[PDB]
Amino acid sequence: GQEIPAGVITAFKRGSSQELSKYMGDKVNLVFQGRSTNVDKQKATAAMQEFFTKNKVSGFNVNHQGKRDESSFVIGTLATTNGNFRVNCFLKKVQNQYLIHQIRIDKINE
Repeated sequence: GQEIPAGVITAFKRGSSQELSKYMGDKVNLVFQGRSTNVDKQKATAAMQEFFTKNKVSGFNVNHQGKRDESSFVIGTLATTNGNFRVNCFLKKVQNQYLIHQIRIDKINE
């Protein structure tokens, strides 16, 4: 739906940085193992492309989705060749669409 576009979920299922880029805000706070780097859309897309190449994705399960006013989130588990990662995406309404402004990715147990 509007708050969590199906395409965001499909992008993660496919390990597609190019699909994901469609839903990114002008700046995205990427958090890998707790280190935050707030970068522009192009650099965020490149960082996700590297992440998806290093850790080849076989699937993505959505665990939770939600909304609070003009903010939304989706939390899921990404299965990869190097194990599972929890993905936490935070979106906010910009004009008439919800765009990703933070992606936190943490390596988790199987």
